Amino acid sequence: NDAQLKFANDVESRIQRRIEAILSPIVGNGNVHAQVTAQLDFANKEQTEEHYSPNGDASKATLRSRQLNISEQVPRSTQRNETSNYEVDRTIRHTKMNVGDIERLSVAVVVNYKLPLTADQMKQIEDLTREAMGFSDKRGDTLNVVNSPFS
Amino acid sequence: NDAQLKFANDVESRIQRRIEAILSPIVGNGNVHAQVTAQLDFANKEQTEEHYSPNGDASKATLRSRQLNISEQVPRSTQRNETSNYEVDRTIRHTKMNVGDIERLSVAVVVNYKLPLTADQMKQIEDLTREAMGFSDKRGDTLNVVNSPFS
Amino acid sequence: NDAQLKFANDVESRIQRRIEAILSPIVGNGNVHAQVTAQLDFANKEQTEEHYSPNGDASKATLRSRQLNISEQVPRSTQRNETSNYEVDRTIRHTKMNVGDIERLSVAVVVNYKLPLTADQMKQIEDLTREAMGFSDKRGDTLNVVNSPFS
Amino acid sequence: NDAQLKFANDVESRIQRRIEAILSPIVGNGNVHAQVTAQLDFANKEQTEEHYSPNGDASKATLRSRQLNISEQVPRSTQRNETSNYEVDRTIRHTKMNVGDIERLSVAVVVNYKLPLTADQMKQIEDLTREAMGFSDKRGDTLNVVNSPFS
Amino acid sequence: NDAQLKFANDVESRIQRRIEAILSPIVGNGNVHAQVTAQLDFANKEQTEEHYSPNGDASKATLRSRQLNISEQVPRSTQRNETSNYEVDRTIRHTKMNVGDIERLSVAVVVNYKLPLTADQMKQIEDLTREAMGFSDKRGDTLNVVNSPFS
Repeated sequence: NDAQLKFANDVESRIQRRIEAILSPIVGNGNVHAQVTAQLDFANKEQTEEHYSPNGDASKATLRSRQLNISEQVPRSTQRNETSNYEVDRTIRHTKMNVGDIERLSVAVVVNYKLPLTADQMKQIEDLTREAMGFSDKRGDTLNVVNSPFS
Repeated sequence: NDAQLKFANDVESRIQRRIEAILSPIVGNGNVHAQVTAQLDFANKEQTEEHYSPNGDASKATLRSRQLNISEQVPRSTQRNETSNYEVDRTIRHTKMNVGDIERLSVAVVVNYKLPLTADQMKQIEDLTREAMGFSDKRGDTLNVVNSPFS
Repeated sequence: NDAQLKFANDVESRIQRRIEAILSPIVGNGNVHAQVTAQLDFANKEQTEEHYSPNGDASKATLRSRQLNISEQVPRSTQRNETSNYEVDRTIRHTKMNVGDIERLSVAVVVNYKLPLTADQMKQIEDLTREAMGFSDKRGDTLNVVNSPFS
Repeated sequence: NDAQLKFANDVESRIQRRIEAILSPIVGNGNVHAQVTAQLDFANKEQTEEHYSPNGDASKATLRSRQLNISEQVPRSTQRNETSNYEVDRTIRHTKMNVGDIERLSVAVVVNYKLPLTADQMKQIEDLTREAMGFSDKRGDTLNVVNSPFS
Repeated sequence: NDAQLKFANDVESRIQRRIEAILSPIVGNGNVHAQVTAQLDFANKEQTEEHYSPNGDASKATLRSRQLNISEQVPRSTQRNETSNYEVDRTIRHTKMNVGDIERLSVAVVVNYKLPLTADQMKQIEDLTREAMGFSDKRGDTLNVVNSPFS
């Protein structure tokens, strides 16, 4: 039950090593630190969709029987019985979702001075980090990069 | 049953080490302390949703039979029997939620003086810490950072 | 059956060590004492919700059959039988709540003099302690901090 | 359960080696770095489509029986019973999807200076990298190439 | 489960060796590099079509019985019962698709200078590579050839 903590530390070490080894070429070998807080999903979570295609349209129905009596007298006392049996296009996914996905990432990046870095270089550094995390606004990952003199 | 206390201490040690090793570059090697109080959920908690898609709309129903008699005399003594059988798109999630999530985080950060730190630096330090915890206003995590001379 | 007393003493020792090691940087190494009285819930307490989604709205019902006869003569002696069978979205949580939660916390904090401490420093010390306990007005935790010369 | 992390590191090492060994001819042996963040799908995920071809059109139906009584008196009290049985063209795919696909790729490319590289060379380098990843806007792969002097 | 990565590397090595050993005669023994990113389909995927030929046309039906009563009185109170039984031409394919097809190819080709190569030679080199991959716009294979001085 501490294996989960070891595992999340492994994931954060991977992404942290990645950001450091991708941004070390630009800023310097030791002028950058990153600590990534990965919240991981450890819920066992199956799922079983079962979709059917709507066969409401008679031009894409698929009958198997059709017993269609049409009486008609003429006091136009008509009639129209109409049985049917259809066949249905049925998809059945049976997912057994993963134990250990990343629900969300949080990355904090500090980059040393040189003199404050230029704004364009800051934008492109943010973009590199955004690609190195695997940033996904779907998961709501949040990245914060700052430049401030070290000590 | 003390394994839970050891486990929560492990989680708080991880997040505390994280905040210290992310903010140590800026403020100094020992000019920051953080103690994180993690309340963890240890309830066994399964769950079994079972959703069905509304097949009220005849254009997305999926019949399997339809026995549709329509008598009509003319004293317009009509009639319209209409049996049906449908087929339904049925999802079945079976979650077995995790034992040891973080229900909420509480972080207290103290940062040493230098002379009181500037307000902009304080904002950016708060943001770094907010990313290092994995701050989520969903869980109602609460962070409090203060700057005050040590002893 | 004394394991419960050992356990509650463990929890109070953790939170007390936490408050002491978070406020020791500010006030001094030995100018603060805290004794935390944790009332813990040791009741075995399961739970089994079982929610259903209201399928009163015909636009989100999910039929499985519908046998809908509509006779009508004209003395407008009408009729409308209307059977139905529905399918229902059914969630089933099966919680087995924890044995050893904290029902409530009570923290008493004494901080030594220096000359009485300033009021702003007192507010921020109260806030640090409030975060270090894991204060939750939901549990009705109560914190009382006082400054008064030691002996 | 760490085999997944080893596996994803393997995939990223393959694609990173590929980009480096395809762009090393142009920019130089060590004037390029690439770190590829591959998010992999590890869900067990079966699937069973079952399509039927619409036999609504009588010119492409395939009867097996047809009991077609047509009474007619002349007060033109006609009648037309018409049973049927059809046969249906039924496809049955049974996929057992892969464990370890790439849901998405993220590539960050840094290329050293020479003097900033020309824009046309930058476009063609981006295109080479786009082919070396196996870029697919279907998966939403994201590539970011930048040129900036190393250190 | 790493056998898939070894296998895809094998396929890419085959196609890369092929492009190199087909274009080496023209451009030179070492004036060309190619790295081919093959995305392979590893899904188990069966399939079972079952087609029937439409026997709607009476001139290509194939009866097995036909019980065809035709009463007729003359008040022309006619009648025409007409049973039938047909026989149907039924094809049954049972595919068990391959594990390891190439869903898509991506080829990046770099060719050294000599002075930039002529445009006609570039077109014919692109065509040779297009044949050496086994280019198929059905799979959406993508090829990108560029000429740029090496280093």
